[PDB]
Amino acid sequence: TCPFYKKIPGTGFTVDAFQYGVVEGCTAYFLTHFHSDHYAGLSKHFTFPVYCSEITGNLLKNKLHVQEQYIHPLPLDTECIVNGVKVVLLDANHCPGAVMILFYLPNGTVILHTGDFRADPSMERSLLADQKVHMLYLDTTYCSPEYTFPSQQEVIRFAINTAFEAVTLNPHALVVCGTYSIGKEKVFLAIADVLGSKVGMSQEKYKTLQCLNIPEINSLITTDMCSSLVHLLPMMQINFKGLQSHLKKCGGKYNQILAFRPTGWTHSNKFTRIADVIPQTKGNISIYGIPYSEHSSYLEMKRFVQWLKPQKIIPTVNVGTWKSRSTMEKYFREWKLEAGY
Ligand code: NI
Repeated sequence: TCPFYKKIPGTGFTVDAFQYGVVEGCTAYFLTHFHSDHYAGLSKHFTFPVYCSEITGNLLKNKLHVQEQYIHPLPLDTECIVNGVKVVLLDANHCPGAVMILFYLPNGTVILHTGDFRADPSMERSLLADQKVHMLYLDTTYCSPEYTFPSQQEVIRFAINTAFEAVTLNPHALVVCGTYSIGKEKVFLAIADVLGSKVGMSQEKYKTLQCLNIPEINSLITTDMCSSLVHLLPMMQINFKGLQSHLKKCGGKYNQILAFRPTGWTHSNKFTRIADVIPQTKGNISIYGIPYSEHSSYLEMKRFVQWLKPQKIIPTVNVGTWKSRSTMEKYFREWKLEAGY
């Protein structure tokens, strides 16, 4: 049974609700982005209308085989009528194709569902500037002040400088980057660009990247591993055993690996600066964990909500424990008393 925080009141709509069977009353199923916890349940046998971005709809058709007649892609930043209700899709600053959804209810209530997002001051000049929001369905993944991490630009500067130094010292070093979902493509694209290389990968991952409308992608990626000195591997293989095994496969072309694991937050964030980050090393293998986040830090989240001034907040993450729920409710009240709404 579908939980209440996935239902939009006064509509026939649900958000990220595909694992509950046929939801009673639902006339349109929205999908905010192509991450498995959100699309869980979708397959080629799905026969209800799915509303989403163009990029999400490319992935639904090619990766999950959803039939075309049930995929309804909407352009961003554009007022659209769905089953009698005005909606707008906004860029969520998450992974490729990820959206927030503005719903203009027939009774005058306005609802924002963030999906998964990384709040940014640029959102204060989107179509959100133009009217009041009564209810906010909020990605609360990092809703606690211990969750700090650097800008995406600082993290990419660290990765590029680390990779270019290592490979210039040793032209026989291979760079490997972990992945297990879409998102975070800047990590491996920025490193391959500084090295003058395409990124090499499996046929399955190439297929996925080909759905993402990235400009000039054919110039940046390949399935020919031998021609590439940046390789992508499943995140589960980013360990000393998995990397040793991969180096064996490269036919004595390389004699060193430098590997990156883009994580979200880790408690090494509470002490160490990005500048001071060091790898784990065994022999000719070194592994860097880099804090590249596609979710809001605590401070970014607080700024967004204090700007928007919603009348009611419904969290969509960390909702399963009483302790998490009570923590989140306390911070919402602080924010509201501090700003005066
Ligand atoms: Ni996500």
